[PDB]
Amino acid sequence: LNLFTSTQEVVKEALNKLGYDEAMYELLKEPLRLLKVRIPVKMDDGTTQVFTGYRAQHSDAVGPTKGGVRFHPMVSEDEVKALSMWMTLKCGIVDLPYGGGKGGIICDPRQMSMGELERLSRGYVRAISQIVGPTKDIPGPDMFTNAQIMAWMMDEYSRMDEFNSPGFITGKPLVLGGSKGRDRATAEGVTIVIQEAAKKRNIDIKGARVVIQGFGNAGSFLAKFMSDLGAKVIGISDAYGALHDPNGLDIDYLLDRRDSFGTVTTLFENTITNQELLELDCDILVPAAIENQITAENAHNIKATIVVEAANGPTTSEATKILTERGILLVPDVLASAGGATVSYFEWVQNNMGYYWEEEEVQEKLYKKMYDSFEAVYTTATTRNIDMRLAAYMVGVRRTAEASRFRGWV
Amino acid sequence: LNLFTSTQEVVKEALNKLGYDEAMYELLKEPLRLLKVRIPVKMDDGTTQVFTGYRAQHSDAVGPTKGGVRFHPMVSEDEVKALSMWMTLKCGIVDLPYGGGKGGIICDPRQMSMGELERLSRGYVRAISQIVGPTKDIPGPDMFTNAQIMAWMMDEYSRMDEFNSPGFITGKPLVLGGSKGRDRATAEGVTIVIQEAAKKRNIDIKGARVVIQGFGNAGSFLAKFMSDLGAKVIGISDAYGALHDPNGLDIDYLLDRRDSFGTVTTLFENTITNQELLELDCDILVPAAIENQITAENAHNIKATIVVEAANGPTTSEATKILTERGILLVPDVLASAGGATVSYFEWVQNNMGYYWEEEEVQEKLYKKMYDSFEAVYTTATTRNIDMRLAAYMVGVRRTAEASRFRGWV
Amino acid sequence: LNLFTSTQEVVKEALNKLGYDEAMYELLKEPLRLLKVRIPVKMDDGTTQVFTGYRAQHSDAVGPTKGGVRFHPMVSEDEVKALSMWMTLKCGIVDLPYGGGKGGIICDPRQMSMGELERLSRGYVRAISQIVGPTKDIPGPDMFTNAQIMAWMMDEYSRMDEFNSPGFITGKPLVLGGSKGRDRATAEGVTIVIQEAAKIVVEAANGPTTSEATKILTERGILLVPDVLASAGGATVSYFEWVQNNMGYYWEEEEVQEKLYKKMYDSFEAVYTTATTRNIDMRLAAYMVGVRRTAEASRFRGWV
Ligand SMILES: NC(=O)c1ccc[n+]([C@@H]2O[C@H](COP(=O)([O-])OP(=O)(O)OC[C@H]3O[C@@H](n4cnc5c(N)ncnc54)[C@H](O)[C@@H]3O)[C@@H](O)[C@H]2O)c1
Ligand SMILES: NC(=O)c1ccc[n+]([C@@H]2O[C@H](COP(=O)([O-])OP(=O)(O)OC[C@H]3O[C@@H](n4cnc5c(N)ncnc54)[C@H](O)[C@@H]3O)[C@@H](O)[C@H]2O)c1
Repeated sequence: LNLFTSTQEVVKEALNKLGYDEAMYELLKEPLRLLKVRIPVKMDDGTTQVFTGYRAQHSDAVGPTKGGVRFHPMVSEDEVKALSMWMTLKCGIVDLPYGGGKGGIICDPRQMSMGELERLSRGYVRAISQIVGPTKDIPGPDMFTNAQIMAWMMDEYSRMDEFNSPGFITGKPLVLGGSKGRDRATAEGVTIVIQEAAKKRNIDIKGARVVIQGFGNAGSFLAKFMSDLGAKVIGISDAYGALHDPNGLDIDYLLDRRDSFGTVTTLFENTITNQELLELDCDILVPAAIENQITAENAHNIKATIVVEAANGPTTSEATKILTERGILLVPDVLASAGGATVSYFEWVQNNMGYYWEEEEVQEKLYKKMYDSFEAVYTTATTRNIDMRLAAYMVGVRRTAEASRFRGWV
Repeated sequence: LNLFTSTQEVVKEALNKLGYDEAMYELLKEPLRLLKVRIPVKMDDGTTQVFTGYRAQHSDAVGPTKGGVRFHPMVSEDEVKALSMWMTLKCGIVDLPYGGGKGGIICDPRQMSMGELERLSRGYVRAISQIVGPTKDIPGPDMFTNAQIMAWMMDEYSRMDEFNSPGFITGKPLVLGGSKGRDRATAEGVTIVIQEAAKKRNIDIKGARVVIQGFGNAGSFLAKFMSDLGAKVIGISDAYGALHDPNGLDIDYLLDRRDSFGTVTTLFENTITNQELLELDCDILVPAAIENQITAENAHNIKATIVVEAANGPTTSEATKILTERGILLVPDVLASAGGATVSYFEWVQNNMGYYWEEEEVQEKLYKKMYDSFEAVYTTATTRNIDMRLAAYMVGVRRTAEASRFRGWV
Repeated sequence: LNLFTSTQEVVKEALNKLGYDEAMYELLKEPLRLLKVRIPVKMDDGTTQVFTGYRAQHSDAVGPTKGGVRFHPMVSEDEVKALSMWMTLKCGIVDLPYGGGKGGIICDPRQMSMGELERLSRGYVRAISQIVGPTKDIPGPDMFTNAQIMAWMMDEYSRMDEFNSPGFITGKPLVLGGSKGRDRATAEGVTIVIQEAAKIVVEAANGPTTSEATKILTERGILLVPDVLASAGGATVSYFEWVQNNMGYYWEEEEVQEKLYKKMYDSFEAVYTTATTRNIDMRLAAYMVGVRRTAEASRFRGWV
């Protein structure tokens, strides 16, 4: 179950199918740089608490590295190293001039005050500033970090520099150089990939039977988005149960009666199980709940033409192979959710020029990137007769392998 | 700064204006009981996790205490204490035979399965059963809890009793003794207070000018209600702007353009600002969005005869003094939102009798309870020449202080 | 033939058409608790006779259980089990906060004296008291039991409690907390399903139609009102006696009548709807409305 060694296997199988040699795996199986730091913080009670921080930079062969920072009690070195590698793949799937980066601090932010989080954000930037910046390694928001933390981190970096460096970090508030169209960008990308998968199977959304798992932020918005496309949303589900209407659920009713924590099954008596919801006959199954939802146990039972992953990691390895050889078009999470990294990149470009796009322009620019990435992965999947996940990994890693070779590193 | 100490300040000022001694505040400033439990739960991986739970019972002078149980990572002992005191004030305002209670468990329900939450729910009932029950302390839903969690807790308690105790806990499924007429109880309650405030100012609702700020859950509901009663809803808003039509905005058409975050403004961009929305001349202004919308800078320029808080804290203290000085009838949020507690109470009564009311009967009784509360707070404010928020507080504490004296506790 | 297996298949068909799976039938096909007792009674000639008694509590997922007590030479464990399950269904149809219960003593009341019957009635309450009472299991009259039997069992329970618990047992005399409108109740129930049948065959509560005759009558577009629905006035007024006992407040015949009509009204439009929207006979639609609430409760509470 170890993430990092599992991530290495992803890189190894993709470099190996691309035809690169053992030397190339050895170069890419670990970050080029990993910086571990100890950040003293003056806490609100006057004691100094010392926090462990990490910043991984996987490969900068293609450009500066990119990836967010998370504040979690369970952050580890192996976690940060693995996710920096996943960032490399995410950037390449959508063709950014970026290698993968990642940072983490071991702390419980929910147990710290405003002033403590700011002082820890500043001390983090102080601790790593020698290897980061607009041209080296660009952090961004992640678990338990948000625009205010990006704003403190930017101010600290810019004071050290003696000038404004908004391109240091992405996810900034608008007034600090943030990018319009940033909040919806991941979900909008799932919307493009859904509509692009539908064309590949010549499935008209209007009247198509679609079931989505989950009814929180991702699931609310995806059930509403397909209901307004005229599609029939015959199933939605909760942590507590699921709903099924062969004629299509009244999404606007559920939407109205849901509570602020993504639950709505609870109001209802007639209720079906999540496991039965996944096995419903439908055109588009969209898992938007949680991981390991389609497994070797139900992979032969799901009868959807298209499965777009909105949750992270909802299909297991053996289930992915079972789905592809049943003809099902599986769009992997690492492609479906690439809208967030793409708009991070747009923010950094705006900071480089000093000129800022309108929302309609970011959307236009965001749409083509997704439309183009989907086609790159789909074409690699079908040309090489592989599942779209491995094809996505291959598209994800090949720029870094090509650049590493050209620059003389292998 | 802090909610508990801020809640202590509210109880102190109310008891002071009612005329009690310093002893009465010494009795009421902290809950009579506070139970902190540790709950071990078997997790799905087989390990054991030990969770922290709290149950606060503010004052049982008037009857058993009443209040919900929240499952949140940010639950704290001071928060549970302070909210129990708020439940006393609520139960007082609407004249229930209850005192204030509340619970909380420090967990992240988002990282827990359905089985983990059930076992935690049963372990919490087990851990506090000695001091709660139909006649002692009656819990209910709150943040991250729901009718399924109430069903589990009611089952655990009944198992412990060796007989069915539906009145232990409210928010139950109907098949386990919950109340009809519950789902929109809080929103119906604001609707009653708006109409009753309107008749005080001798305003015909059937042609009145209504401005609502916010267009999510509450704003969308209030707007359709006012639209139906014949009111002209001349303004609505969301986070991105506001719409204005002097003759009525056509709510049914707007409720169809909603995007699942409760946004409608982006589609028009012949839009007015939130600031201007709030100062439009009208009869009934209803801030049903965020907080601190009516402030010292705002309040001199609001033009509504009546302001009904349908969100928590949208009017500041400075602003509250001003609207009272300008002769605007302000309905505080602690009063306008009391319908959820009222219908909680009706579920408990029906449990006591073993007899259950139709939707219509629950509605009739809810109206009379909300009218009587509005009338009681209006008479305290008008008789003492004070603002309605301080009057609401005073009605809310009055019964507990009168009962505490009568039973000899002070 | 055997009432019990016959009733198990009734539950089985209704559960399966409502969509639950086998585990709900496994929970609901036998009672959660069945208590068999031996009651020593002193007879008039100074001898001791020992009697067998049963109490069946089918399911309390919805609330305390409810059903009558019969004194009969042919009382049997299977009869008592099966009849408590019919109580679940009768309560479900009128939408009562009750599960099904039933009890019986194997005895010949006609060959017993008044004194003997009282000493038996008391020994029954003492035998089963640990699992009965106004919040757990509420008995009542049935074959060869009546108000006087109920008064003796109520008095024995109260004595054991050290306080009056009228809510223990229904069919009590008025002066002991019984309900007005009771003697008419079951008859009025039929009188009311007849009247809503207007907007037509109404059964006589024993079980007078065979499986195939209900198939022929329904396929001929003739409306049928099953026994388990039309007889439900008795269970309804029973519930009203309990609620009045819970309050300590007692209604006039007029009000007991208004509330009985409303209940039989809704119970007819629930079975009628269920037969029209699913194109089934009303008897099967009645078993479904009867077992529905108990099924959903067992599911919410975590039992299956
Ligand atoms: N916009 C996107 O598509 C997007 C972006 C980022 C992440 N995600 C992923 O989507 C998933 C949900 O994200 P979110 O913001 O909607 O979360 P959320 O917490 O707001 O909503 C989660 C939903 O999943 C349900 N759920 C939880 N456990 C479940 C279970 N075992 N079975 C079924 N349903 C269950 C919850 O009850 C709720 O309805 C996560 O895996 C996350 O990584 C999606
Ligand atoms: N999850 C939590 O921690 C949490 C916290 C507070 C409340 N809640 C719950 O959330 C629900 C809130 O109901 P609601 O009716 O407020 O719905 P909502 O939050 O779904 O929508 C609120 C509306 O206000 C709008 N809005 C936001 N900022 C605005 C601004 N500055 N000016 C004008 N409009 C603005 C939103 O766009 C939307 O139209 C309640 O159930 C409440 O108990 C949850």
